[PDB]
Amino acid sequence: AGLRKMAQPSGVVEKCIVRVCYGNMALNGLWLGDTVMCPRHVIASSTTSTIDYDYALSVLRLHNFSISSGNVFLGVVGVTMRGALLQIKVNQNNVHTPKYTYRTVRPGESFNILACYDGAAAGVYGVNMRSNYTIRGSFINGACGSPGYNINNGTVEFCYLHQLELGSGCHVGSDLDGVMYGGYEDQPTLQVEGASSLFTENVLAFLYAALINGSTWWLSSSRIAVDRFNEWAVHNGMTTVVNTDCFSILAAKTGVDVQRLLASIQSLHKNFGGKQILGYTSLTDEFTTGEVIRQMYG
Amino acid sequence: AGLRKMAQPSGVVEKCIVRVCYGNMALNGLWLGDTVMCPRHVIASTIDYDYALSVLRLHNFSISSGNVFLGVVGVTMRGALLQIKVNQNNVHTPKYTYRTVRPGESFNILACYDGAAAGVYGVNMRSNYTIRGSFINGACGSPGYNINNGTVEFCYLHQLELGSGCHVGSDLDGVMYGGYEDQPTLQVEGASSLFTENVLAFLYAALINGSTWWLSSSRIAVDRFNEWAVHNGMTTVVNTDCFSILAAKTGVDVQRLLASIQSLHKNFGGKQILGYTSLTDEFTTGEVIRQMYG
Repeated sequence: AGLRKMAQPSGVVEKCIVRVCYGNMALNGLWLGDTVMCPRHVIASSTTSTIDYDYALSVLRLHNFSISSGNVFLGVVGVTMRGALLQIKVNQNNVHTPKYTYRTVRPGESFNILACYDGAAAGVYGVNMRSNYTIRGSFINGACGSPGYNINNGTVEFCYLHQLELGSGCHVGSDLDGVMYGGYEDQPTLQVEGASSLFTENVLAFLYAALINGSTWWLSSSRIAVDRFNEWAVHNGMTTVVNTDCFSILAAKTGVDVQRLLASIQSLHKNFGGKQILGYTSLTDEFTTGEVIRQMYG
Repeated sequence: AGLRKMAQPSGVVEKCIVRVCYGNMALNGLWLGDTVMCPRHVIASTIDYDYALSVLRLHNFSISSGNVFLGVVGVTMRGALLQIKVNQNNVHTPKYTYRTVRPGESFNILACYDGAAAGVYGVNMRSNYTIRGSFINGACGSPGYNINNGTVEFCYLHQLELGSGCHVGSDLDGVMYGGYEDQPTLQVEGASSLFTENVLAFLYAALINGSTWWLSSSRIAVDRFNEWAVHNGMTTVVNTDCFSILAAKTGVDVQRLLASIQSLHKNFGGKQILGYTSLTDEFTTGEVIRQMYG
């Protein structure tokens, strides 16, 4: 029993973290094979006006880099721009490089953050990509370059490298192709997070988890059609539900169909009335159907 | 900025997980040096564990690290654990200690199945000596740990789930948290209360992150609050010196936060704090200080 936002074990990723320093900048990089990827902000000088990164790279001195894995220092062979990242060729292969892929995540999907400082992992936690392409992380100074990942079949899927914090304190990364999530700029200038909506399919996953865990007080006897719900959703800060295939297993396990949960969501969106569901006092969209199924049934 | 319940990185513990099978039972063990620790439940069919051990055949154990099987040399009872001596040293054994956690303290759970880590998450020991974990069948023997300056402190091995679905483990000395029994007989969890010193730490994190809507202008003395706490599902406040730096940084004293807690209890759920339930008690003062300041 239980539902917790959990991370996949971080060991295989820990071995890939490096410290990347240039001048007065210090952040984290990801060392895979003979390449280190890090945010290009490390070569910026520095704030608070628009950075010409191409110029910064053109005047770079390779020897001014300090890149290390614990005590092992890496020689820099070459540097190339990769969107919002530097792709740094180093003189050594990371012998502990896991089997890996890159994949850009989409809003509503979950992944793991390995928060790193000074080139060493400090903490690991799960997140879910919001509809405005930000995550609610926890990062302080030095965290840039912390990776996000999923693990499938022992293959590590890297999907995020930490880039910046917005004025409201939420967090934006790029994918490993160097494409910033949400199109935010890796510039010191003013940027505000876009509007966000609760991912209804994730909220549904959470309520199914609640039912599996014996929380049923909030459950409606009423129903509402997906069509009717979707009309209400867009005036009420939640996403539309298009397909319900992802709920077949959970509906079968519980005997509760999506339509009853949608009615429940409507009454729980305003108010939990002083009660809790699995410890929550407000609807959460941080869990996906896949997470819930894996967590309840393996 | 931000506040998240995190786990310390699990890599150093992952290489210590083994699968331990006996008869029809399979669970997880912790392999350190030439010893494997696991819940004694694995040799059970009320249970007389001394009897079960007296008839046990060593060759009936199957202990594996990945596809490598370890030879069993001997077995000794250790409270609710077995200490199993094996014929090989774990060459990836970290520097480690054992320490029993106390209510209100945080640690990390590495949830394991079939002798392999599957998930990692932070927990906090509740006032009734249970944790709010997530574990399904096969999780027994999953370890709890903290990492303190290069040393792994092992503090928990998973033992059982109660009717309410909260979780009980033993320490690595084999002493069951809360005194619950490793028996199939039905047991119910003791009453639990929110850990107030942790709620205080959380509210300080909130202030540091610019959340102030809930902040009372009133004050209540610690001991008078404590009298109220014990009738309102909250623990007493005993330690206050730990809040000194947080009070200094925010300009808010504990007495003001205690009055805020009373008010939050009165419109419970009316608004989130940093996206959490307002009376969140899973973060300790140390956790908060580390996430705010490093």
